[PDB]
Amino acid sequence: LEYSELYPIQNEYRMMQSLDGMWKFQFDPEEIGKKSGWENGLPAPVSMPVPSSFADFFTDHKERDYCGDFWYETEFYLPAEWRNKKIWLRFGSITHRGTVYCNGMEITSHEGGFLPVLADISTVAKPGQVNQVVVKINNELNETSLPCGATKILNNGRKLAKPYFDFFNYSGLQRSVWVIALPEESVKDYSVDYELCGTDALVKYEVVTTGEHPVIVRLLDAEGELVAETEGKEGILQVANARLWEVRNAYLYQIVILITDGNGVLDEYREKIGIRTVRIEGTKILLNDRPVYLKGFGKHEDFPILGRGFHWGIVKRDFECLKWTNANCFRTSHYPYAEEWYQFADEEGFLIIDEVPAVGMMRSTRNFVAAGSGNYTYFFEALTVPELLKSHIADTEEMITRDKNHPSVIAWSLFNEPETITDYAYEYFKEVFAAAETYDFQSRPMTGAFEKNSKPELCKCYPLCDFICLNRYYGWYISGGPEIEEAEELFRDEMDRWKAKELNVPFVFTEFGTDTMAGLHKLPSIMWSEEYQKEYLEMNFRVFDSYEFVQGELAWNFADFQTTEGIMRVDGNHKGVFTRDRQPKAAAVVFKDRWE
Amino acid sequence: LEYSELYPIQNEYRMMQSLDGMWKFQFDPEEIGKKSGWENGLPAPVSMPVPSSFADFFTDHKERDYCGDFWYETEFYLPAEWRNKKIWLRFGSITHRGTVYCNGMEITSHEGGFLPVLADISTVAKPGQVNQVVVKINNELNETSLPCGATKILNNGRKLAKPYFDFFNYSGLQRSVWVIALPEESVKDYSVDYELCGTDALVKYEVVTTGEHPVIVRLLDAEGELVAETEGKEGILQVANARLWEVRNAYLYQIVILITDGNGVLDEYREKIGIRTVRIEGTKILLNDRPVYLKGFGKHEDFPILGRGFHWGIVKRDFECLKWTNANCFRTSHYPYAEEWYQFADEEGFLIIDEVPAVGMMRSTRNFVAYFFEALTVPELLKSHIADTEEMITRDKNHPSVIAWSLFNEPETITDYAYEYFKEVFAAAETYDFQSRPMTGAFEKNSKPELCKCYPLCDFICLNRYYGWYISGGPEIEEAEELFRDEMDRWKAKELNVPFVFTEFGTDTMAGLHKLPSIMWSEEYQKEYLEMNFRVFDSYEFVQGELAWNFADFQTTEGIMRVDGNHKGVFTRDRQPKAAAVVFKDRWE
Ligand SMILES: O=C(O)[C@H]1CNC[C@@H](O)[C@@H]1O
Ligand SMILES: O=C(O)[C@H]1CNC[C@@H](O)[C@@H]1O
Repeated sequence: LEYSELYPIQNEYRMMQSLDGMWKFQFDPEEIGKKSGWENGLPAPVSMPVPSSFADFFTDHKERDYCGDFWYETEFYLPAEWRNKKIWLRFGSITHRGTVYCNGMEITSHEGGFLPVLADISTVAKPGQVNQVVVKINNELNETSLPCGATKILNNGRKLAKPYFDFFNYSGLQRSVWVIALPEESVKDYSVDYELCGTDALVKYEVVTTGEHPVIVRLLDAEGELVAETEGKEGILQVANARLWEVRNAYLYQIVILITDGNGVLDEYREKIGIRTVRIEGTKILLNDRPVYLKGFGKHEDFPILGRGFHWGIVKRDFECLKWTNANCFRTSHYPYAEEWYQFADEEGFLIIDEVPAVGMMRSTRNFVAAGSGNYTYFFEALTVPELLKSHIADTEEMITRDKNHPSVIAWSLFNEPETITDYAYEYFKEVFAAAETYDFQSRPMTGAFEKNSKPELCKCYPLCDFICLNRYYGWYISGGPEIEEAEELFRDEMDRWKAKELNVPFVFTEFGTDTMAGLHKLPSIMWSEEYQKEYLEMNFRVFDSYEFVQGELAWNFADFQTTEGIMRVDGNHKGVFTRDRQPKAAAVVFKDRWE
Repeated sequence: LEYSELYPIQNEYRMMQSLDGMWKFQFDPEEIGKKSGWENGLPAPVSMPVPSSFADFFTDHKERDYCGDFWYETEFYLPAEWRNKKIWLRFGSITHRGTVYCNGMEITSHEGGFLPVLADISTVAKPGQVNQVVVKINNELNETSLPCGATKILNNGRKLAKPYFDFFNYSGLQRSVWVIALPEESVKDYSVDYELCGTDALVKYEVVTTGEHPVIVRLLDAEGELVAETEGKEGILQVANARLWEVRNAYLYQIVILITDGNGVLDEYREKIGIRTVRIEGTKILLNDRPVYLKGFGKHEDFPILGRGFHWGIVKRDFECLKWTNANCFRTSHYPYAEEWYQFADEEGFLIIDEVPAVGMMRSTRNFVAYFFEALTVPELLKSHIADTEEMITRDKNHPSVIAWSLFNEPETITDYAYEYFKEVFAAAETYDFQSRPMTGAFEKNSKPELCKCYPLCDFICLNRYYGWYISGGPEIEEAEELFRDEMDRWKAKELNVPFVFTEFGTDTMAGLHKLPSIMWSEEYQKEYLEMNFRVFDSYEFVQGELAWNFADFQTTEGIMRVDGNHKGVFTRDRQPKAAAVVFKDRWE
């Protein structure tokens, strides 16, 4: 990467100033902004909170559902004392793609809506003056970038996003924005990897800087005491009597990376890390050499009004709920979350399966969204797939570079419900997995979540995985309700087929659930009732517990969340175990009791 | 005040750095923190978001309902360049009262949970180093500070807040926290007042600085062009062809206040202001010399999970909803809101009645929960009330949106004791408001026209009435209407020649509860109740505003009369319209 993914810090060498607040915002349905000079200021803006998704503020459909180009603008005073620094705009994300301007000048563009965008404004920044940032953003969906979908043009020319995925197309500036100042020679990246040696541990590391001066690396314990120190851009820190980062029992050291010229220090980067190992051994997931059974949820970045907008309050409530259920794990379904989620998981000892936004790659869904009105003959995969692969690999590189040093991150999920039953899909995913392994200094477990279409007899992609994640809805989409006994039979039949393959890898259920409307009670239960959610879960548990190789269960979903409206979604997806405002349905206690 | 209320800005002379984020937090049930060195760091903290109310994060009752002392801590790196600036911690608020420590040193304490707390850390700050802030906060309720209530001790020593007010006792660090740097000689306060002269306007001003150097004041238009400039700490800016700030049609100038040393500038303060006048003339409320009828709501700072935690997203959605209803006004029931609400109202052309947290001043409700103004604690309560009033007015006076001060909500007013008490509050408010804009308060039904001693203090009279809810509801709604008209006929007979505004009326309404014929609590009854109230309002010429209770469902103390908070919202807590929202939209159009 031609920029650093490192989270920004404030110290003697590095400065940061938040640009969060009310920005100026303007929709550009006619796509006239750039030729009209909007990069120098929006002509008729409204106010827009940052961070937030824009959609749910408005009271009219066309603004909520807006699809196309739209622009953000703000101004900030740059301290004069930042003069002799490399000055960057850092967006937590720009959803889905955008071009950043500063003081009227084009700085950078980015594709991918869920990872940081770094824009080097050093050459146009005006220290000791007010500066301007303008961002052109686009939220259309296509088949050459993630997540996948289509864009429909309505009779009036109005665009409408048509996802191939089951979540609302929230977009905008959904995460915090900073302007930061770095030393001219700085720490750009580092990687740690761990080895356990009895009571001791080794922290292997690499550091990438933007210069040639010597590097010193120190490790401090949770009290700030020096426990190890070495020199060089590559090395090993030896930690006596190491306090390991444990599941639901975190311990964090602080790594301190210094660039020196002998006379003094040029840069200092510090970050909390946790000494822990993760590996797959047969059907076991080993954390610090001991098996762990994953218990938790797929989540979303989703909350009323804010949409995917980041807020520490959502983090705090969600973790309190997670702990109350006795969970130990979540998957970042279906995109990398704001960095703060991982920082907090590190502190709380939660395990994370970190997922790239490779969702929407199922052919039947694509075809369905094309058949709506209307198309049944024209598709061009041969042309788009190579471009999609490039985008997928780029997002993977960005995710892993951003997240690798979190002790919480124990696995990469490289897809959710793609086509996997052709040799072509194998060749596609082989490249993604190869890239992931190359970018991950730890070479930690890699996986993806498979839809039921990936039958054990047909799937060509599970051998790429270190463990296999299954999304299954036996008792919801398949043989629901009065047919639930048949659902259980079908589920056991499938798992018997997996069993007979004797793959000797762990299986984790990454999704299972039922839409459940809080307050819908029925005796006997019906699909959509709270009681049916409980019974469905009990049936699933009986199945899970029948197979030795099943080593985790992440329910879909932690909480009800927003989707595109339609005949199958009653104000979003109601498969939450909690409501959207984070309160438990009856099924939450079922998990609490089982996971205790 | 021995600190500035001015909103922090970043320029050549002034710096600011946000301390928002995850803070360290610890409950102190045994009240031993200050005995045990907690001001130097909390011994066993958990993480707590700031800004937010703490209560709704937790999954256990005792943490949610915690009442007593509790502590916050964070660390921040102070840029070396801030050396020899006056360095302050600025808390948007500390709810309800607290003591601020920095680097282990006690800095200041504050009583009052809804206005800024400024702590001068100049003498203990360590530029170019990590610094520490620790805050001891207390959220108990008493009868000597606002808002009023009691604190109960359960047989195991556990405290429980017992409000005399109908909102949940949210507390903590509910607004953003900044550390800021100011010049040694700085602009501490300023005030503007307006006069309309045909197509022109005068902006009268006063500036208070911390030194003796000359001051220059400039006024820029919305494009940044200079339209007026004058010298002196007191003066008049003459604006040719002034673009007035109008209801639902704002225009904002920027005032620029410079302290000069002859060849250089020592400080610069800038803020957006709007040229507008407000006055009460007979039974009319005049905005820029034209009558305006107030249409809108009482609100709260209240949202799921965050509690009273400030977020611009809540502001944006709420204003979009307000505009969709064709409202023009809200009251900051029952405490000053985060400053950002007023900044936004200024931009959107909304009118605000700014209310100090003088709620819970009732003897009935006090006596039940636990002669209010006859209690020996009263002299102390008065001091607290006046202090909060001074702070509110000093903070908010320069917002064009703020057109009135509400100095109480539902106190006792029917004795001479109450009159003497409020006379002092109103006199103080008048001294603090450079504009002398209208002062009022919201009266409960117990303040009968024959008995109330306090309405004469008010420039206009605000009534909270629940004829058709607490009085003769449901099958008795026709009786309710008669009783309402009887009361209003009694007010009319006084011939006071002042405007009346209804600052509350509403019905608890469960979203989705439908009934034909309607019942109390149904969406249909909310509509019928409102229609009845409108008929009454429209029968009296002197009624010049209606602010419904409430904009949105909001959190209260648990109890047999509150079904997950107060459901008198016209919108749900997540800001979606009940059937009644359309009724307001159509009427207010
Ligand atoms: O249909 C569902 O509820 C789920 C199916 N698997 C993918 C999820 O994104 C989706 O939400
Ligand atoms: O009872 C009610 O609904 C209201 C009565 N007047 C005061 C409000 O705070 C309260 O919420």
